[PDB]
This record gives sequence, C-alpha cells and structure tokens, in this order.
Amino acid sequence: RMYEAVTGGRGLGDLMRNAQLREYLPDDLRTVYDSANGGGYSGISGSINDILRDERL
Amino acid sequence: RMYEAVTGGRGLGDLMRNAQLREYLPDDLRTVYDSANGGGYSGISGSINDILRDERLNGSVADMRRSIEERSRTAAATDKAVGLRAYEGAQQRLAQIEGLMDEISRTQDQKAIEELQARIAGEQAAIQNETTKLQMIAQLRQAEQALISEQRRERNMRILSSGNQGMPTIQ
Amino acid sequence: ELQARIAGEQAAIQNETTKLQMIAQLRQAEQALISEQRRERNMRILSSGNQGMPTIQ
Amino acid sequence: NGSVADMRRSIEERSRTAAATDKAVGLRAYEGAQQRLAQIEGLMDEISRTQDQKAIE
Repeated sequence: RMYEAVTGGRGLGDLMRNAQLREYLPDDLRTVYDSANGGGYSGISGSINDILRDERL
Repeated sequence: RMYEAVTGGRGLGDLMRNAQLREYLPDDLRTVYDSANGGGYSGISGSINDILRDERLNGSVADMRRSIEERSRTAAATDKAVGLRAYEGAQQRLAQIEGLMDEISRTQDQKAIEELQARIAGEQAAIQNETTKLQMIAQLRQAEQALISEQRRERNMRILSSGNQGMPTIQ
Repeated sequence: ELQARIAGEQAAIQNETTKLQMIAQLRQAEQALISEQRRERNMRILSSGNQGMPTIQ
Repeated sequence: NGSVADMRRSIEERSRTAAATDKAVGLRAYEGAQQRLAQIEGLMDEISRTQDQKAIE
C-alpha cells in the first residue's frame, strides 16, 4: 500500500489547464497600436473605439 | 523496488533545455544603441532600419498633421484599453490561484501533493512571465511616445527648414 | 503541504506585483489622454473654421 | 566636437536611432517571452505524468 501510494501518477497537475488566460494580454506587438482597425485582436479594438469616441469632448 | 523508485538519477530535469532564449536579449549593453549598423544582431538591425523607414512618412503637410494627431489619440486609447484587458486577466489569474489553493486542501497521497506543488510552481512561472510581458509593453509604449514626438519634430523642422526656396506671387 | 501553501502565497504576491505595474501603465495612459484633450480644446478654440466675428454697433 | 552642422546631424541621427532601438528591442523581447510561455506550458504538461517521487522532485 505504501509503495502504490508514493509512486504513481494520480491526476493532479492538470487543474485549470485548458482555461486559457494568455488570450487577454496582446498576442504580438507589431500591430498593437494599429489594432483600432485590424491586426492585434478584436476586443482590444472594441475598447479602443469606445474610449476614443467617448473621450470626444 | 521502493528503494529503486526513491534513489537514482532518472533523467527528467533536462527537459527542453536545448532551446536557448539568451540571444533574444542583448549580449552586453555597450553596442545596443550603436546597433543601427553594427553590434547586436542582423535581424534586430533589420527591424530597426525597417521601423525607421516606415516612421519616416511623407505627403503634404496636412496629411502628416492628421496622421500624427490620429496616431497620438489612438496610442493613448490603446494604452488604456490594454491596461483594462490585462487587469481583467490578472483577476482571472487570481481566481485560478484561489482554486488551486482550495484544491491543495484536499490532497491525500504524497505524490498527489507533490504534483500539486509542482503545478503551483508552474503557475508562479506563468505569473513571472506575465510580469515580464507587462514590462515589455510599458517599454514599447515609452518608445512609441518618443517616436510620435520625433515625427512632430520632423514636421516642424520640415516647415521651417532653411533649404526651402519658394515664395508666393504678386499680381 | 505548508511548502506548497507558501508557494501559493508567493504566487499571490506576484499577482499583486502584476496589478501594480498595470495600474502604473493605466495612470500614464490617463495623463496622456488628459494632455490630448487639452490639445483638442486649444484646437477647437483656435480652429480656422471659426468664421464668426463679433458685430459692431 | 567639430563643425556645428556635424553636431546637428549627429544629434538627430542619434535620437532617431535611440527611439528605433528601444522599439525593436521591446518587440524582440516580447516574442522571446512568448517562447518562454510555450516552454512553461510544455514543462507542466510533461510534469503531469511523472512516475517516481525522485522524478517529480
């Protein structure tokens, strides 16, 4: 029983793996400042357009 | 069998060592700013030359004016939006950390808690990587602000330049 | 278990460091936004499209 | 030192080079960090399947 307890893969280490959070920070910083239209990612674009339109005094 | 499973070098620990990431960052900080022509690397020098070429925009003065104004506006807005999304990401990472802990409360076997400790170490590695990415984004932001100011200087030196020769007409 | 809990604690502290870096970045962005709004205001008050002139009486 | 025009051209070129080098090093380091994250994912996905306590340690 002790031997089977210590030595054997038992599932853990695969917790919250498939949940991806790398998708939130920018993927690549070559079109990051042109992302207002295309290149980069689209949620960034939506936020940029929202702030740019709303800050219009 | 138990002694064999506890004692004896068994390889794992040199996993994925062949790929080296040293060359991504400079070797020494003496020629990094001389790197326009030499010192650094050839690809990074190509990127420097290319970005200098693309920044040196042309056209009539009105086109450069509108381009610079829009560039500044969108730069500020992009900075704010990146901050927003990255904060949502940090909160999600905190949620994962709390989940990992309330999983740590319920591990029964020694190798289970060992694998979980290793997973937490990997989570710390991911968080360190996120911090490095934040630093690089901030540095890029400062560089691009400097570039916008340089474009402004280019325009107001082009207008006032001594090499002009035109003069309006009288009639 | 205590060693792994301390590891989790370090993870939380690193998360706090990330959030502080990010708040500083947002502060700089907000200052730049305020400067841009000032510039837009001084453009609107100096715009060449202002063809109006006060009357004489 | 030298001619003042030499000073002017040297300063202008040095400023442009400084800005461009800053941006380029930033980008290069960013894809480096992406490589690092891929390495981390690989390490964890391979650590889920160890067999002996010495291997996991």
